[PDB]
Amino acid sequence: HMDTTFQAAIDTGKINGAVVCATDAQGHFVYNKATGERTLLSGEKQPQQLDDVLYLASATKLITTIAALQCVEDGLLSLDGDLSSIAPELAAKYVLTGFTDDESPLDDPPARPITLKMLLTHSSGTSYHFLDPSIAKWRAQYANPENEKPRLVEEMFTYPLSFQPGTGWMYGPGLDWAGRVVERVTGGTLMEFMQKRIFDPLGITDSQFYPVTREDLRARLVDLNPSDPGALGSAVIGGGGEMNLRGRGAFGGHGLFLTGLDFVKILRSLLANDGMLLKPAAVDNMFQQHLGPEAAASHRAALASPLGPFFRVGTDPETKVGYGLGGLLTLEDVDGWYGERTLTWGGGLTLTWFIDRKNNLCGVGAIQAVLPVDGDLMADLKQTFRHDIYRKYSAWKGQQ
Ligand SMILES: C[C@H]1C=C2C=C[C@H](C)[C@H](CC[C@@H](O)C[C@@H](O)CC(=O)O)[C@H]2[C@@H](O)C1
Repeated sequence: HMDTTFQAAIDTGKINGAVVCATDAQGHFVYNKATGERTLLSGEKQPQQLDDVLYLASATKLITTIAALQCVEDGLLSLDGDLSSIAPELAAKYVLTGFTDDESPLDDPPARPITLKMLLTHSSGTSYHFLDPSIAKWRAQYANPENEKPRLVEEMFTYPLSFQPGTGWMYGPGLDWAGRVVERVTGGTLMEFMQKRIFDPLGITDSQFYPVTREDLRARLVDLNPSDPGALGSAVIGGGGEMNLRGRGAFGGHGLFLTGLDFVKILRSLLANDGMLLKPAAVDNMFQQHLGPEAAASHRAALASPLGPFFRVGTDPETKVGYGLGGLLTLEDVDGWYGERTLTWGGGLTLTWFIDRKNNLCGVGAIQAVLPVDGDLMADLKQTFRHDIYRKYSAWKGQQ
């Protein structure tokens, strides 16, 4: 269970603490717990607190997903519309299909336009070079000889597509592109849009994209410490290969900092479907399979690949899953755990979240790890959270 499992990891020195926040739609069952300690830049230790500012890493993707769907409500975008005009950098990408045996690249022009739905579901073709061996080999020719200049989204993610748009699945910068599209069609920064449309309606004021400049937030950053004087989020990412340090502007793929308490407000608004962020029908559409037949087969292949455990977010290999607007989507019940159409993703190696509408539960679990981060231990700690919270929910339901 969380209490003894987290304490054992603290005792071995592999984590400093954790923040866990879960709730049902109405706030009847609520579980909030901060465990352990944080270290300040001065070396002073403090108990972990529920309003400590956390690095969301790819938990950002859910929030960016919401922002893009709000633009859809506004009429500024559509899920299936052609993005070539707003994002010509995407339209100009070609599809890399393989290499000759003399290692010459083979590519083809894109067969169709890239759409917002493709960006939100990682079926556009844009792939992380560190997850896609083919794109990683292409990247190691057109080498940045480390021009160290800070780069916008469009200047960071310059690789060709990994497959014809709509026909595959690979995790990538789809939401960094979607965030840029939001900035272009609204005429403001992503932080401005999110603050007005997501944070203000929920009474959230303690959030920033990297770099965190606000003095009050920096005083509460878990990741501002002697192991991380740059507050880069190294502990969450598992090691510093920092995109954060080399970036310029907001990165909707991974950039946000937020408290656990504020993150669960976003989850619960979706779970309750209370109209604070999106109209109910728009939310319902998030919880559907949005991969086509070829993309779905590509998705299942990645889930069976050596990176599958990361892409499965703790779900069992026998459970059928798809990808919704915002994360992985389960397609069948697991009795005692996630109901069908549970949406789930995470950040780094240390953070995971879920929204289970059928069983009426949502929650985020964010381990605060010690460098160097033990990846196998993080998976176990995340699994303990994902199952222990349901055991706590059952006990509470039994006591009513
Ligand atoms: C749900 C999780 C799934 C993932 C899929 C593949 C990876 C393991 C992700 C972690 C990436 C991160 O560790 C790598 C970063 O160093 C990226 C970089 O800075 O180079 C992970 C995270 O995005 C969250």
